Amino acid sequence: QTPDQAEAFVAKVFDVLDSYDYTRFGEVLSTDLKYEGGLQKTSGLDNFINDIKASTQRMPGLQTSHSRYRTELTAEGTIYSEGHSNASLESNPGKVVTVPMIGVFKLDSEDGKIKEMRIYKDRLPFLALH
Amino acid sequence: IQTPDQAEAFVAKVFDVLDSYDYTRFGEVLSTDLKYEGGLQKTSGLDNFINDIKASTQRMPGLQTSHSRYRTELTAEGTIYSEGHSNASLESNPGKVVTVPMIGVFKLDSEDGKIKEMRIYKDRLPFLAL
Repeated sequence: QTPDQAEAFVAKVFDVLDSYDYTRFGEVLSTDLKYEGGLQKTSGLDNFINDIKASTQRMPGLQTSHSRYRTELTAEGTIYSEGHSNASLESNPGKVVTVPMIGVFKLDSEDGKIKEMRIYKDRLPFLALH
Repeated sequence: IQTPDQAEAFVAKVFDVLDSYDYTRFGEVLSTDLKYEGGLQKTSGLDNFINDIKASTQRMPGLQTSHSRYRTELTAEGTIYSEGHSNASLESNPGKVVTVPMIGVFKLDSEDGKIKEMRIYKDRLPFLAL
């Protein structure tokens, strides 16, 4: 239950997400994950997984990375991790779109996985890839 | 000035002044050295912030904006994390509102209790419908 422990966890979480190893999502994400990314909402890990699978077809050769810069853990056990979201196409690497982003995470009592994940970034700039 | 409901109440007042575009009254709740960050927009000092919103009113004349809070949290460090919704509408076509989730990260000044750091995360893509 420390702010540095939280950032460390967030890093690992994005490492699995950015790797697109869909089988390892269950590891760090709850089965009933309430995800919210702008006007995208998903209940359950299964629907979340299919929504990212959808995104890999929409932009094939999509490469994404996240970098933390400021994390904070609250009394309620809510992680607020400000960072940066990066995206690029295998076709044209070294054209990278980068936007500030914040993750709001709430953990599950028993397993220590993420039951609530809300990601706020401006998605407009990533249009330079489509 | 240190309970979660007191914070939300302050955030509400702040957005009330911003959404009113009474640029003279910004100094009231915003520090003179405000570091603002909204996606790819950054501004240092309240003066540059004010000119950046003035700029936006010319870019979209008849723009009407409102914000609604839904979940605020105050941390040990005195950082306000206020999750809410950002609404925009055109005088041209009233009754037609675009709404997106948004989060404010506010850090207050020790002495006056004004905002020295304001970082706003929302997806700007949906506002293209205007």
